[PDB]
Amino acid sequence: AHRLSAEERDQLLPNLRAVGWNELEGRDAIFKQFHFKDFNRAFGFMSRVALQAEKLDHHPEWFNVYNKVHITLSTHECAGLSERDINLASFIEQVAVSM
Amino acid sequence: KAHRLSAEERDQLLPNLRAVGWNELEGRDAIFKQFHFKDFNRAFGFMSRVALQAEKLDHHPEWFNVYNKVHITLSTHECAGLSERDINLASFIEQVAVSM
Amino acid sequence: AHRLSAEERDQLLPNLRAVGWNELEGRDAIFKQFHFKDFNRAFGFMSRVALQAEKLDHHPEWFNVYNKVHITLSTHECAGLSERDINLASFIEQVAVSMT
Amino acid sequence: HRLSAEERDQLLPNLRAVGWNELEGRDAIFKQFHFKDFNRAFGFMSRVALQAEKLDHHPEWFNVYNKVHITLSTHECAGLSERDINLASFIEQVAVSM
Repeated sequence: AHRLSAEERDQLLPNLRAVGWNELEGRDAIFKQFHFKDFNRAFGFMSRVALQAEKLDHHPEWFNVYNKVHITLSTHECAGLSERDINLASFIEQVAVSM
Repeated sequence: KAHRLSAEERDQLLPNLRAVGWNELEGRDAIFKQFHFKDFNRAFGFMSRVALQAEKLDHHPEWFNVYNKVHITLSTHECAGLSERDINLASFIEQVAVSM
Repeated sequence: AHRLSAEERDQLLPNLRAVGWNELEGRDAIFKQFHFKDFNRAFGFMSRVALQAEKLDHHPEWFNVYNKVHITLSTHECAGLSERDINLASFIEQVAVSMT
Repeated sequence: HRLSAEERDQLLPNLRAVGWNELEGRDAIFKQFHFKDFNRAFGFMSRVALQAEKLDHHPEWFNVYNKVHITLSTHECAGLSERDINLASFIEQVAVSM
């Protein structure tokens, strides 16, 4: 795991920011809030992300209350954003649009 | 109190489901439909949403899963046959499937 | 439907406080942090609690990071602690046991 | 690769001891699991589902309320492989908890 270089960030983050992801101030990580119609959808969303988290062995820092899911992503190994976060974020977006 | 569907309600509620892929099970008063997804992640996400609803309604599917495929059979044990509960759960299952 | 009285709180929170649940200070709700060996167990735990949440139509406020799950419980309908919270927390403890 | 006669003798006994049996007419092992309710049955399935994705090896399973029937085999080698023994071992670990 290697923190994204300034060149990678300018190339990989814009598409994520365009759909709601934003970097945190005092931390090298990205965050996004998701709002579904109900819990059935929110948890179904979480279930699919959970499966991928185990496949990639990269887990989200997330909060849920009924239909809301807030997600923060960062790589512990390299203490900051890495391709893992970009990959999981992209996967998360794929799941979300179906919800 | 669950009660099996009469001939009238079957002719009014089943055609709608047949029109979307559900068939009546041969040799048993139940309906079934095979779902195919791109992968297991999708198939299990599908199962998770149906499972939540199953507990909400206290009506469970008889299903078989192998990677990206999920085969579902619906029937009501209480009345040994199809009831409005199966029609309702099938409708919900359809909603979730279409989203994927 | 209704917020717990003083008596109910004294008679219903013991088994819960004894296992780590504590009432928040700025709001009428109880909180507890759960720690599992890994995410597989942590999410398995969440999956069982999620099913019961839909069965009871009472959902938790929870934060998860790998093997840790922080849970806060309160009833929106009555703006505070109700038996729905006592019941779900009790169920949560039962599930936590099955998760190592 | 498909398990050899020797590997099966070294890896199946422990599983057969807890209820796993080889299918007749197909190179695969299967076991019926019974839980108190669906909440437990599906919780069990979710933990197994997570591991299935982590290992990229999936079970052939049937569920009806509190019952879960699992069949394991490896498509790639048309039969039992170490992947089946490993997943079955993980499944056992989860089941003893429910």
